[PDB]
Amino acid sequence: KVFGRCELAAAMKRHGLDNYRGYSLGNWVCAAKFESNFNTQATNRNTDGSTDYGILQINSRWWCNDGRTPGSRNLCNIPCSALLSSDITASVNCAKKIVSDGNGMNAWVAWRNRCKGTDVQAWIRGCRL
Ligand code: NA
Repeated sequence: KVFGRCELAAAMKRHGLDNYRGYSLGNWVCAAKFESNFNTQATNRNTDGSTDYGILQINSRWWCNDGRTPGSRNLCNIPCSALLSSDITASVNCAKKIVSDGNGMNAWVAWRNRCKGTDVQAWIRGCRL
């Protein structure tokens, strides 16, 4: 599923991501924009052989099981395929664990490079929330 900007902001808010670990909703929408272009089916293979999955490009090295990332963990206790669902519940629940891990949203290199310190409120401007 390719979400609309305000459609994804509403889904993230409903699942309690708005101001989670102090990150305003526009931070999460900005991260999803540059990670996946709001596409739940987005995948990216990393040089290390891990894979990033879903709207927030969650990586198989730590967070999900894909059966093909040697030495990896599955700290969200999910198959990585769950991160490609039209239902963002698995992505949101796993993102909460990631952002709680110590480095906040710096875990998402695209958030650090393209969202951090920008006017992230523009990502929810005009959304009925
Ligand atoms: Na894994």
